[PDB]
Amino acid sequence: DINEQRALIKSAHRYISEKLEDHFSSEFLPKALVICGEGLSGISTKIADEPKPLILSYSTIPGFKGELIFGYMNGAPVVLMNLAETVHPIRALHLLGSINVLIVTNAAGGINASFKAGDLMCVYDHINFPGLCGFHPLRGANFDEFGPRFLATSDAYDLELRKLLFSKKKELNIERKIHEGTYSYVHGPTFESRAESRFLRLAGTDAVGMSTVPEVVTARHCGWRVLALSLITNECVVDPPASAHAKASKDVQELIFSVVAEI
Amino acid sequence: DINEQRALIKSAHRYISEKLEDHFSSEFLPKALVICGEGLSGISTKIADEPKPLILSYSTIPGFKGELIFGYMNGAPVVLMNGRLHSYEGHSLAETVHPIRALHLLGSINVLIVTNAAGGINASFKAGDLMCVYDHINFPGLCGDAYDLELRKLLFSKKKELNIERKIHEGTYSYVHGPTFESRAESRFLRLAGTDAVGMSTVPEVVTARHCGWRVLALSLITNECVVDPPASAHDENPVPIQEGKATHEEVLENSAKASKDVQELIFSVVAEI
Amino acid sequence: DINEQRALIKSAHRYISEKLEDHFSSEFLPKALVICGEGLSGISTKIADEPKPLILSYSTIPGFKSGELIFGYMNGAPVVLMNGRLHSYEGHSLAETVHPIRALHLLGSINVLIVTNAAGGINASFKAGDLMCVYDHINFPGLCGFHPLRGANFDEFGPRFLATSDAYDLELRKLLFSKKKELNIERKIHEGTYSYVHGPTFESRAESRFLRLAGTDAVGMSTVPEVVTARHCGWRVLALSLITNECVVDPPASAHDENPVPIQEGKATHEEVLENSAKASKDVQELIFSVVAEI
Ligand SMILES: Nc1nc2c(CN3C[C@H](CO)[C@@H](O)C3)c[nH]c2c(=O)[nH]1
Ligand SMILES: Nc1nc2c(CN3C[C@H](CO)[C@@H](O)C3)c[nH]c2c(=O)[nH]1
Repeated sequence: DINEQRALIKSAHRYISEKLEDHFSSEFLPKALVICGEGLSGISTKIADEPKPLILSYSTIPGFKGELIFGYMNGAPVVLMNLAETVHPIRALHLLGSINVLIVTNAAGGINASFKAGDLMCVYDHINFPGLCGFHPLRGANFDEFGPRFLATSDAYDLELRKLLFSKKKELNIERKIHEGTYSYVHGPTFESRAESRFLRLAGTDAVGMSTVPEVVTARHCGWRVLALSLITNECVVDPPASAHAKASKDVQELIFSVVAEI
Repeated sequence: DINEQRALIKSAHRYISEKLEDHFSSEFLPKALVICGEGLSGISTKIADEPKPLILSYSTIPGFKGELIFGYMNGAPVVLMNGRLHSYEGHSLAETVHPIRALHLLGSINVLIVTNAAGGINASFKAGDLMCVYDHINFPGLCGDAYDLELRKLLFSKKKELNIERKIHEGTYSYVHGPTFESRAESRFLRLAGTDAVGMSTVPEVVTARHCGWRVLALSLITNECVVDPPASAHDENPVPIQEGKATHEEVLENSAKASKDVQELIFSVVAEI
Repeated sequence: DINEQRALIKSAHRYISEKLEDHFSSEFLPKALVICGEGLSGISTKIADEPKPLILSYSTIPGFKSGELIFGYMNGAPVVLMNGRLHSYEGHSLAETVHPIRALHLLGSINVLIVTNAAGGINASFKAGDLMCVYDHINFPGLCGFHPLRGANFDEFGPRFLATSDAYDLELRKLLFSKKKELNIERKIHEGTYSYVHGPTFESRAESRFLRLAGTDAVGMSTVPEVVTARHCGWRVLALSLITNECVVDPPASAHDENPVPIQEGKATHEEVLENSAKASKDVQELIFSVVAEI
């Protein structure tokens, strides 16, 4: 089972390595992988027209099940992504020997009382609720060539990358609020109850969603640095029920566009 | 797979719709489904003996893994689900909610009335109280407006009109997988999470009923107070035995049966104004 | 499937029952199952060389998914040792990880489970090197559907619905502290609540903070599914955790911190767990050696 998993990752890398060589005149060794969140696929527009970026549909990459975009962004070579199957790409791209940072954005509901729709949250910690229970990207035989059997997550979110994100906001004069908080991963509907939202808040949750965390864990297992940004799309209602008696994408675009330059 | 799953739902509806036409001279279009939990099978007697009710066994209905009772209750056409399926039995969440989807294809049901036993997490609850659910926590669903306010006002008005002295709390129901009863720390955790009562059922049916567009009224029978005190320490010279006050299935059964009569009358009054 | 599980259970029992009769001139009726954590394999040394102990590899036992069962006498008492355990993060089902308990139960002699593990310290007063006698647990994955009793009930072993507020026998814990005093062991043995999480990641800061407010004193990746299964069989349970590290719970350094603490500082490692488990192993082996003689 892991053997077929291994070959599918090698097959996917073999394909991507070949197309890169055939496409780019210079050896394209991307320093970053950018996971464009829900409604943040415009980031591909900030890719440079010269050299001509390479676009690979997932349909043509072995093992994959969406497109991969290999180009330059503010001068830096990057990859764009527009449970072991959702993290098969990170392992495949890792075999290029060049990526050392994952930048992942997402939409997230606000659980911290001080958050409002439109605010941003720079993720500096997470709660992987399915991972605690048995829905884990690392469950099963360990990929020894990639990382250790037991991986620490208390160092998941690189401090220097977050300090860089905040400097690029002040430089870009972006007024939008950006917080620093914990992101809770639930495999549960945004249709969370008010009691569920309340439990999450007291559980130590600042923003909540259904993404990012499995990719963060897989990247950290591969040794990459991780920078994670959340767009607070709504404020989760946490009050008890009645008793019977589109602009922020631009800011996220420019913030990343600046950050990738100094990676 | 969803296609072969959709065929079973359609197959179940075709079966049930066929039997209703054969059995009832007049068209039978039930307005509410009543899922009877632990010890609420006495509601079957509140079904009018005329017109003669139709009884369908699960083994005979396609897709079902207990019996369906179709009849009139306080003048209203209803379906009784005698015997529910539980996730702790190994079944998938889809199998446990397939009956709701099959019955939804009749186009007439618009209310789910569901009861179940529950352990009391709210410290002021006692065995014998009921809890009108107005919110829930779906623990298996997450880490792995739903309760119609007017039906809740209807329930309390029917308690006052029937002069039922039994307490009826309003609070949050926590759905956990079971089949273990909670350890002391788990209950203390559920309490600080905002739990009022905890059970091993109901929330999947509620979520499926809301998906079908049904109004939902959920009533929890508090059969026991969850043990929350830390256990006896090995340094205690006068320790409370760790077995003291432990939950049992027998306690759940007995306390459910004692509250059945009040619950049956409460539902009997509710369906008439549904 | 339960019928497939039963045949597997009876098949493993018939296998073990046979090799017990061929090997031991006397009838070998073990009274306790000892599950040895990682780094606690030294307990196999306290098994007497006479009568000759029997060793069955998991590879040969049907159902058992290198790990081995050691059948012998410890402090004169007949015991069975689970040298190495199965973990859910390896890809096994909880039913597979606790299948050995069911098979051994069919010998009709074991009424005590002694289970050891390593654990990170969530209780802030804990330190690496301390022991924690378990007197309660939090089975959060069980609350969320990952439960060893999920599926059709083994009606020949125990009830469909099982209380866990009485999971950790009181006399067995008093006996453990009695043996600590009797042996002049100076190591700290706390009493507290163990929390089972799936792994294989070590906890994030926020995850550990969630465990603390939830009532956790020590967090590990094993034990509870075996304890639940042993209780379902009607066994008494003594569980001993080894505090191998102090979970990092402080929030990570903020971007606005002028003098930030390195986020890697204090990070848990597997080397740290193995090495601290190895240092406290002798005390643990001798505690268990004394206890098995009085169950
Ligand atoms: N989790 C939980 N459920 C219940 C229930 C609900 N049902 C009680 C019945 C027998 O245990 C199962 O169908 C679950 C009553 N008391 C409790 C309790 O203390 N805890
Ligand atoms: N979850 C968790 N488990 C452990 C354990 C128990 N196991 C011991 C082994 C060492 O990495 C892993 O399987 C975890 C020791 N320390 C910790 C900790 O901090 N956390």
